[PDB]
Amino acid sequence: LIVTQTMKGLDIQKVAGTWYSLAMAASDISLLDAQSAPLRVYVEELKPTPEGDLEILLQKWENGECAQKKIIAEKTKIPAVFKIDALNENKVLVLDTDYKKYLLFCMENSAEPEQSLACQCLVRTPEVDDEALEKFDKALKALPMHIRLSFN
Amino acid sequence: LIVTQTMKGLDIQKVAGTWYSLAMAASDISLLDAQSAPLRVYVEELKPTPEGDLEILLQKWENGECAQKKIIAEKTKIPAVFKIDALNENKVLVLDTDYKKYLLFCMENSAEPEQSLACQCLVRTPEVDDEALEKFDKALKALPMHIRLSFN
Repeated sequence: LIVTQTMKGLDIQKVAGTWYSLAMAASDISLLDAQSAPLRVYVEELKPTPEGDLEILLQKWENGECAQKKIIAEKTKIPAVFKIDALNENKVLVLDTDYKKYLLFCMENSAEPEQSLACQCLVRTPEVDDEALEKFDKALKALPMHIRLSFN
Repeated sequence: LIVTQTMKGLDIQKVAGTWYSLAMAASDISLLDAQSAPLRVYVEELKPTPEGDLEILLQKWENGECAQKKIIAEKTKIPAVFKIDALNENKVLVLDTDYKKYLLFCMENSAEPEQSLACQCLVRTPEVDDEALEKFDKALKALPMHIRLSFN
């Protein structure tokens, strides 16, 4: 992705709290295919640290259960771009947010071949307005998504 | 679906031959989730019978293999609507086709609760034009699809 597609002026402390994953899409079918795909994860809460890093509480399906995992995405020199500094590196990119209703972000796999990207549309509450979904749709018009999922 | 969303004047004998499944979508995530979902099937060939019924050659993933299955969709009193008269009933609905490039169709599960529908965009050859994909997109604007997949 380029620096111009990510968020300008993000204040990471205002995204703190609970979120729900409303929709997802990925550049490759295999990124989100079955319940066990590594990027099929549901965000539960974002917890910025006082140092500016981002702790991510996620739910993933593992063995017929709903497991919880905590990952830390560290700030980088690029605002809105966070790095999960694991054995397999991943970047978290914040595309846009209004802090009080929706947050759009993508997880990128650089270690992989071309551009394995999976993006999500997060909402603060399960309210019935589709502003978040329209913005997600519009933010993904520039990317090659081959699988798109929407939750109920 | 209603009688007005299906094809008028279909000549089933002109759809005979090989096709490739280019894209799929379904009203429920679970209809197409993993490789083993019952409606995640890839069309290989359509073979109309002299009596006006439609034999469908499909490929499905079963146990780490690519299995072939043959199902017969029988004509009904409604043109473009075929019934798979199995223990679990399914209807096949032809939405549109130009016979020489693309064919759009949906498989419906009436026995299920609300409206479990899965639709596909078929093409004659893997050529690089997106007319079929635009028509599929446009035909699905009226339905509530929660999962959409596109093949490479």
